[PDB]
Amino acid sequence: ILSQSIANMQQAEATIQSFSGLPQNAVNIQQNVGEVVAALLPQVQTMQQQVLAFAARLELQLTQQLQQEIAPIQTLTAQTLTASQSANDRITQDNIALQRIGVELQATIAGLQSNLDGARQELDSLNKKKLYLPGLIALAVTLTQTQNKVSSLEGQVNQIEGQIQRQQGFLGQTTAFSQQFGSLIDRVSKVGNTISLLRLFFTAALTEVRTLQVD
Amino acid sequence: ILSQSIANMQQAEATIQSFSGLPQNAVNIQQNVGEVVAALLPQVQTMQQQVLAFAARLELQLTQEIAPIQTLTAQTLTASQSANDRITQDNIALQRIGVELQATIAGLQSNLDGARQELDLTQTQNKVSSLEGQVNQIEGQIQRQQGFLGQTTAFSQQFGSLIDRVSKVGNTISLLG
Amino acid sequence: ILSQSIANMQQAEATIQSFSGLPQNAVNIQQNVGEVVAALLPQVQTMQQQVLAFAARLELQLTQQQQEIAPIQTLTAQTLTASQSANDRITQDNIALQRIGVELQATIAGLQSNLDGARQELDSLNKKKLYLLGGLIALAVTLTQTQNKVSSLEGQVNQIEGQIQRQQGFLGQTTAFSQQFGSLIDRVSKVGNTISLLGGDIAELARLFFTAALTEVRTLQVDA
Amino acid sequence: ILSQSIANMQQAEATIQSFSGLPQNAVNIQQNVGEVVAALLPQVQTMQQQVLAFAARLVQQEIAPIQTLTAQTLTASQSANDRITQDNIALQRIGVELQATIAGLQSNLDGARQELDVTLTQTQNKVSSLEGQVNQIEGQIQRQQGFLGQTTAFSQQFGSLIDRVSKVGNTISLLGGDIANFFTAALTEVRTLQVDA
Repeated sequence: ILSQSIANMQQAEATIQSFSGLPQNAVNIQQNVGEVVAALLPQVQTMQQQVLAFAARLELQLTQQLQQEIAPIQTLTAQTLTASQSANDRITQDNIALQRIGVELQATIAGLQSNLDGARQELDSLNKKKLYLPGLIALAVTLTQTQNKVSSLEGQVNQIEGQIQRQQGFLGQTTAFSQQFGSLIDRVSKVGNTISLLRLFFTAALTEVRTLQVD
Repeated sequence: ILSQSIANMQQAEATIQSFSGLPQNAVNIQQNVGEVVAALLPQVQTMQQQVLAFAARLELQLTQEIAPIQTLTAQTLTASQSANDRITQDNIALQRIGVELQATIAGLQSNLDGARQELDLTQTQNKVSSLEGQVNQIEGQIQRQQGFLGQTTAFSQQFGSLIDRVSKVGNTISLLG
Repeated sequence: ILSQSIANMQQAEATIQSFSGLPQNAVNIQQNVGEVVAALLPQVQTMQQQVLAFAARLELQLTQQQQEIAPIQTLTAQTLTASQSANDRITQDNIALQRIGVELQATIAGLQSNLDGARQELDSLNKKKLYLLGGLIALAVTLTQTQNKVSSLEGQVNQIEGQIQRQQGFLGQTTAFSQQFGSLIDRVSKVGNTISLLGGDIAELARLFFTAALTEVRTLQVDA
Repeated sequence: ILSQSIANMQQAEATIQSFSGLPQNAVNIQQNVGEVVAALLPQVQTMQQQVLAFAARLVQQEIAPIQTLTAQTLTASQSANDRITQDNIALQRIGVELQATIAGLQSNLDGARQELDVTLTQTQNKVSSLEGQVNQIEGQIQRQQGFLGQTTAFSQQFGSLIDRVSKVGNTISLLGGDIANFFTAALTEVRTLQVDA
């Protein structure tokens, strides 16, 4: 789960670097992601090996019998937690802000799709006249005038369709990335809890080492 | 298409009129949608009878009527255009309310993540339980509002088909005049 | 969450019943959602009362210091297995609809190809029309035959766009309904479990096991 | 629209080439889009320029090349697109079956995960695996939702380009009908051909 979390985030990374010409909150997420996968994720890989190592010793010392060591791996599980949470908290707010922009694009391509349908209707009409048809001369300039009018609004809209398309894609990525990171923070947190909750003395502790070892 | 439109617009009204408790903009649509389904659509069904008869009493005399029909076509087209433009604005108002709810589950979900990680002692237990309960409240409202938005969006789009089709009948009536 | 999921499950029902002319799979869900709201949710509410009441009685007895765990733990198990069953049937019917969903995608891609083939045909005929402006009367009959086929496929596309939209909409609902129901099962199970470990505990070392029993009585109450 | 269709198809394709370790239907699309960007789009640029130069101004000699080009550009573009649209449907089928395999896993995980809520470690391992297994199917399903997100967007932009190209290819035909035979019609058709590109 740690590892799959890590692996998945690693694979979304390149896909999130692939987008160009997105808003600043999207560039923020791009930068954040890059820092996490480069710096933060190997940190989590390091704590996990130190946790599996600290636990491998103490398991045997517990079985046999039937602290000083904890400290530096408590410290590390707590930074990793903190750091993870705050990077991820920075993604959550950037995601929310793209959501708001998402919507405002929608309302703008209202105007552009409502006005385009006036011109596409006007041109449909001219285009029936042309096809059924002195008459043809009286229609010719108006036709082209209206053709120009639709292509133009059709260009403007297709512009914003591209923006909307891109930002929806992007957001799919960073939401997914957030899903996974969260899974990573739950499990780090979980290992945080147990590095604290460390015959019936050693028996209890041994379950806490085993859970550590499975987590 | 015109028959297909009207009929699909009938089903989507019945679904839209099943939601209760929704915000300001969501009732605005609920009322608009029954207006269309109850009165405006009959006027589209009507004009079809009359357009198709007009279109039948020329077919004979190829093998005065123009104005009283193009007037009812062009009024139907315009009444529909404004009603659909109205629903459209309310939709983006609901999207905003939507995103705002995403912002609130966000704020709650953190305070929960905090107290819930601290769970894993009746003090913690109640604090989380309230925060759990609360975020299941904001999700319930989110799912329903997406549900509702899905149905008005599907209403609107189907309206626009009927708009295409009505406009097109008018354009032919126009050319024959 | 017990009570809040139930609300969300209740509000959503009416909406789920409102859909007409949907595939058999949707029709099963509809019927199931009907029975869940009618029969189970009231039985969940009864369980919740009986547990809250049991918990109040044993709470005082503990901060002062089996027969009436039997009835109230079978009820809990019964409520779980019934709920899980209903719910599993909603999972299996949704995936079926997800499959129907993609085949509909395949249909409309088919109706599209054919729709483009027609459009061309008309436009091939309207080439032969530019020639005949050199039996342009003959072509008017074969110009509506095709005008009428292009119209027909557009009508079919349109029919299958509505079907797609309408079904996706319903998946929207029954997925939300299911997400909620899972939250219920989670809570019922938690409740049942705590009512087992209670039994277990309740079955000087006394003052300890009693103060644990209290722990699980207290949580019982927070959880129901 | 032509340029805006191209530009969007380019941006879409960089993201599409970023996906890695995806099923075959995935890797097919990857290949098929990289082609479309490097092959079909240059020609679409070319033919836009050539129709525009031609549409400001014997002329049966001037249409002949520019008709077949358009008509060739169109037929390749429809083949590319139609093969994206099947890999599309096929990927969605892989997607749905992926939801199905969790629908079976997650059931027996719910079992063990309630059983958790000697003893503790038989429990814990199973839930570890079941949990990992399910969490893996999740990952694939997001990457695929992601991919399909993009090929679908690519495929819609493509559709919009193909349709214009089809519009400009039916005008050139119209125009050559008018010329060979009227000057007025031909004029209204070349003015339609200047608007489209």
